[PDB]
Amino acid sequence: KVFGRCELAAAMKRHGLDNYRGYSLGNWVCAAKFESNFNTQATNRNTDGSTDYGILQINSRWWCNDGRTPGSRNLCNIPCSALLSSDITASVNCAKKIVSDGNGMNAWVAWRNRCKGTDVQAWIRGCRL
Ligand SMILES: [Cl-]
Ligand SMILES: [Cl-]
Ligand SMILES: [Cl-]
Ligand SMILES: [Cl-]
Ligand SMILES: [Cl-]
Ligand SMILES: [Cl-]
Ligand SMILES: [Cl-]
Ligand code: NA
Repeated sequence: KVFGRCELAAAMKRHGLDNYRGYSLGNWVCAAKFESNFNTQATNRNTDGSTDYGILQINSRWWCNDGRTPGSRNLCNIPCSALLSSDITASVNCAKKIVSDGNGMNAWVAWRNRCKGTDVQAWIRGCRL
């Protein structure tokens, strides 16, 4: 599924991400825009052989099982395919674990390089929330 900006803001708000670990909803929408262009089916292979899955590009080295990342963990206890669903529940639930892990939203490279310290409120401007 390719979400609309406001549609995804609403979905993320409903799943408890607004101000989760102190990050406002615009941070999560910005991260999704630059990681996946709001496409739940996005995948990207890493040089190390791990793969990033779904709207928040969650990596198989730590967070999900794809059966082809040797020596990896599955800290979210999910198949990585669950992260590609039109239903963002599994992505959101795993993102809450990640953002709790110690480096906050710096875990997301696109967030650090393209969202951090910008006017992220612009990402939810005009949305009925
Ligand atoms: Cl947009
Ligand atoms: Cl915001
Ligand atoms: Cl594996
Ligand atoms: Cl594990
Ligand atoms: Cl699995
Ligand atoms: Cl959803
Ligand atoms: Cl933090
Ligand atoms: Na894994």
